[PDB]
Amino acid sequence: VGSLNCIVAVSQNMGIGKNGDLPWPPLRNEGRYFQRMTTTSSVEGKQNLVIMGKKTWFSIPEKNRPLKGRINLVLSRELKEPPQGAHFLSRSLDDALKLTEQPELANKVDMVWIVGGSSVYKEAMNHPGHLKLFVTRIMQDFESDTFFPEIDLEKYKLLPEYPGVLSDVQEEKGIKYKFEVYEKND
Ligand SMILES: NC(=O)C1=CN([C@@H]2O[C@H](COP(=O)(O)OP(=O)(O)OC[C@H]3O[C@@H](n4cnc5c(N)ncnc54)[C@H](OP(=O)(O)O)[C@@H]3O)[C@@H](O)[C@H]2O)C=CC1
Ligand SMILES: COc1ccc(OC)c(CN(C)c2cnc3nc(N)nc(N)c3c2)c1
Repeated sequence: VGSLNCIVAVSQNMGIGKNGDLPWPPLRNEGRYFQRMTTTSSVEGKQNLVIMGKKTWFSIPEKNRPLKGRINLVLSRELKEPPQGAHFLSRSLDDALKLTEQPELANKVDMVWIVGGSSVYKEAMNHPGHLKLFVTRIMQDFESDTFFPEIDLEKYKLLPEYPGVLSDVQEEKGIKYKFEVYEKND
């Protein structure tokens, strides 16, 4: 089991969602990026595991469920078994990393990506150890009902560049966004 990473797209108001949907109109290349990063494994015969809260799971269009080519795990304390389409269910983030360490998954998983929600990100981010945050800054304000937790710059360092991550401002549907990579080790 390799790397623990968080991936999120956030608006200037730090918004991540609205009535279980993204706060901005769909961005085709931001989405290809999201798919590219979470799907690519840096080891042969290995696949990445994607961890998400129950609401995040339900917010993905059903035809896109489960996320293909990745092991999908849902986080819930109320669910008795994994939702239709999902592979695993854990009652906590710690319980989910533990399972990574079971001979079950131990030989099959490379990277572990946290893809949502606020609740899940906030605990990953407080988790001790090595962690990277792949943040897409959507350079405008969007009405939102769910937000990304504040990033502690005394703990997270913005990287100057990262292989396979564009460093300049992109634009889609008249919306400007840029990709950022933050790293921590505590
Ligand atoms: N812009 C982006 O990058 C992303 C945007 N989104 C959007 O954000 C919203 C989804 O948001 P969010 O509300 O934060 O909800 P979650 O996706 O994180 O779901 C909340 C539920 O998930 C389970 N859960 C969540 N965290 C934990 C934990 N740490 N341990 C155990 N169970 C946990 C619980 O289920 P229980 O009650 O069942 O125990 C909890 O009620 C939608 O708006 C979605 O579209 C989502 C992901 C990324
Ligand atoms: C799998 O295709 C989709 C299609 C529509 C979706 O929102 C409805 C989703 C939801 N959803 C999981 C999603 C979409 N874009 C994202 N971008 C970044 N940078 N980080 C994320 N964590 C993220 C997550 C996934």
